[PDB]
Amino acid sequence: VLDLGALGQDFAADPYPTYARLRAEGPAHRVRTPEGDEVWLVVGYDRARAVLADPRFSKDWRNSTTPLTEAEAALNHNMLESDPPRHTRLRKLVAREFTMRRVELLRPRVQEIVDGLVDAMLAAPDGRADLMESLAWPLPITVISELLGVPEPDRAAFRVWTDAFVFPDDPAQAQTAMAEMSGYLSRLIDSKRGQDGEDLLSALVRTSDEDGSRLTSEELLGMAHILLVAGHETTVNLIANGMYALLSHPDQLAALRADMTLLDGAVEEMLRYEGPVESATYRFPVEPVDLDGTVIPAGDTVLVVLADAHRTPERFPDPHRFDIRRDTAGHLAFGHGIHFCIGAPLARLEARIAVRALLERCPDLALDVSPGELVWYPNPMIRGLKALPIR
Ligand code: HEM
Ligand SMILES: CC[C@H]1OC(=O)[C@H](C)[C@@H](O[C@H]2O[C@@H](C)C[C@@H](N(C)C)[C@@H]2O)[C@@H](C)C[C@H](C)C(=O)/C=C/[C@H]1C
Repeated sequence: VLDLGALGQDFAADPYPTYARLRAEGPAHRVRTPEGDEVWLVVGYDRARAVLADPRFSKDWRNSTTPLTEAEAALNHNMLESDPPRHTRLRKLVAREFTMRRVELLRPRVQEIVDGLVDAMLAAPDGRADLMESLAWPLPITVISELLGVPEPDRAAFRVWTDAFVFPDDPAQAQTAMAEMSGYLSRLIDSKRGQDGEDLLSALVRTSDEDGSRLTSEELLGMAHILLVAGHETTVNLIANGMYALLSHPDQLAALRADMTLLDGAVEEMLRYEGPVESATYRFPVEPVDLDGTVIPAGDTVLVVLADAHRTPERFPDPHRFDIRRDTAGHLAFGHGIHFCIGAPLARLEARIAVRALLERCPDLALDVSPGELVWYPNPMIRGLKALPIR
């Protein structure tokens, strides 16, 4: 047992040793998260990678001996929290809207938002600004909002809720933020029906209305929620976490500026080295699972620590080395198996474009604060900074 909460900001800023110390003992460990959830952690690449796809580990709450709260039960009917055949049917509804080829068509607009964002930051008569506030946050929400059909003004709200799901001002703020969001979503869905809108939310509504067995109303709400939540802090932290590593490793920042053909690889290294998903979402085994002699009971919550698999020397030689030229093949930053991130092409698209943009423009690009003054979130599921001042 370990109370990651008790560990404090020290564990949050650098949780890797802890996960590593555990990986040296066994492949699974019962811990208590900063908020207070008692779960099992799966560490070590091979085991992490295997568990992720393993059919034995279900993502359907019906298989969790720890039941959903009321607020959460309004949102669990989504592809990420289901197993086939439901997962299969639900992902097929949006699969075509997220392929590399369809996403690429968004380049002009994505490239467009970044330029504007970067032009404003540079206007800073201080040569100093927060890259989190100026680019990392604005971009993700703007892109997804236009795609689905979430009004510009309602986007702040999501910043607040998403904040609460990761770190609530109390074990209640999370549950209340879910409720508020679940109510916003439903109302927005209502406002869309019969309006002949062309945005993706409008399409999904029509589909639900065409065949409720194809997409139930509780799945229509679940779908909307998952497409807007699953990629929010994740994409935002990929960008903040990616620029930071590069900024904290000038050797690599110089490498990319000098050779832009390293872009896609450097982003892959970012995902690897400091991806925003520290631990994958809840899995619940359908039956007892002996792992190296460690048996997790059926129905227990399990978090696969992607961060620890990404620092497993065996798989990634010299894992603590941020190297934008390293063979990343195999990283699990976007997951592994049937649940592989559907938004990966778009996320990559946004990160790749914003990264280059900054490297090109920003002449004397550098961290404008001591790493020690940086603050991270305790949550073992998401790796992200509260701020990232640059100059
Ligand atoms: C840097 C950003 C991102 C990262 C690193 C990331 C990471 C992940 C991870 C690790 C999974 C699987 C989790 C598990 O198996 O427990 C996943 C699933 C998912 N992601 Fe992403 N994601 C990112 C961006 C996005 C974006 C931009 C969207 C939407 C456009 C998105 C939508 C989803 C959805 C719908 C799922 C569930 C897929 C399924 O259950 O089959 N993601 N993502
Ligand atoms: C896909 C990887 C990221 O996970 C998420 O976006 C998860 C799914 C999301 O989790 C929960 O959000 C609640 C509002 C509903 C709940 N479910 C019980 C209905 C759903 O599982 C994040 C909000 C959770 C964490 C805090 C996060 O910010 C992102 C984590 C990534 C691993």
